[PDB]
Amino acid sequence: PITGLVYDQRMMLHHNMWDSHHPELPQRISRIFSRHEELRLLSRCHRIPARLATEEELALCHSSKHISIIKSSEHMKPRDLNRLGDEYNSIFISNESYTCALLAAGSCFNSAQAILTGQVRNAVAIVRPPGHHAEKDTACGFCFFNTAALTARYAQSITRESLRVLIVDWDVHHGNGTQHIFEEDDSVLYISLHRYEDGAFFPNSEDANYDKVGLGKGRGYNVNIPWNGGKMGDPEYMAAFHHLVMPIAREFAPELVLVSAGFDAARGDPLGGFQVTPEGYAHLTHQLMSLAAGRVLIILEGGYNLTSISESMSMCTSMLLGDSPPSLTPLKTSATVSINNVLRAHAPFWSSL
Ligand SMILES: O=C(CCCCC[SeH])Nc1ccccc1
Ligand SMILES: [K+]
Ligand SMILES: [K+]
Ligand SMILES: [Zn+2]
Repeated sequence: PITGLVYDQRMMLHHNMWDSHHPELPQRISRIFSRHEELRLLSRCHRIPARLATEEELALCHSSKHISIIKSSEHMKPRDLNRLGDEYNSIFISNESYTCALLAAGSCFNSAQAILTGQVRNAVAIVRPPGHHAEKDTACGFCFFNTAALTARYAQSITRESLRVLIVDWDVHHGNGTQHIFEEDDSVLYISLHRYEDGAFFPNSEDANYDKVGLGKGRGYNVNIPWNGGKMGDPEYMAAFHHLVMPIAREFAPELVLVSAGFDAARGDPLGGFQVTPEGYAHLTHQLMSLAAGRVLIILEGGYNLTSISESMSMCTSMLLGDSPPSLTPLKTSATVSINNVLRAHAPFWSSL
């Protein structure tokens, strides 16, 4: 068994020139990488090369219009970069942004290809900027192209149209773009746990509520697990995996598992307010590894506490490498309510619930 790892310093070039302390920092990926070195996890992995996604690969999920406007920013003046960035919800743009978003998608394509052709069994991708908020026609929430959605489609392009792909999004924010891209799709199962607060939490839409189960052929194939009422942690996430995520994934029988692995639900995160521990992310990784013959790709998304996200993603890689999971309580009342609301809403589609 070989675990793959992809990381390219060039993805650090994406930067906010008006606010050097914006939390989507270049140092997010370099701090994670260094800790993988310090923990001797990088030497245990097979290094997968990064590459630029092609426009034809970007068109798998994104419209020509959206690609060409993000593309045009590569040659923009700072005034135009500021104006363009302000046109979106929570976006900053620099001249290198487009390039880095291409590298983040291509790095994951290469990783999914390594998994699917048997070169590695599983893989971890330390990439930025994130993508789960990116729609087919819009950039949003620090995301430009939806790296996880593109990798699902890329994976099917190099295998077959009907490849079954499970995207688990344990980023603290709802992946609105991933849900929308696959909302009418029964070949890609989307499962998102996320702080909701009746829509008061970013991305601030009721599309994230438990009653959004998909559309058309895709009904049943979108599972939203929204949290209400303050800090959640390991017990809430483990119970959601026990009653929901893992029963549904087993009935779905994914052939490939992609993890939209934001770490902004970890303690110390200012954009999450949760307390999921590094040991908890290790158990979520371990449980997902029981699916799809272990074919798991962990794609970095959010996560803004440099220490918490380096510790957390290190724990996940260690689980992929096969290390014994570490030792790891009553749920808050609203978490019980959230879980049973998802349970009742998806009972029609998943008989094992
Ligand atoms: O939280 C965000 C964006 C964070 C997205 C997580 C990307 Se994974 N933006 C905001 C907008 C208005 C007021 C307060 C915050
Ligand atoms: K999520
Ligand atoms: K779906
Ligand atoms: Zn997030």
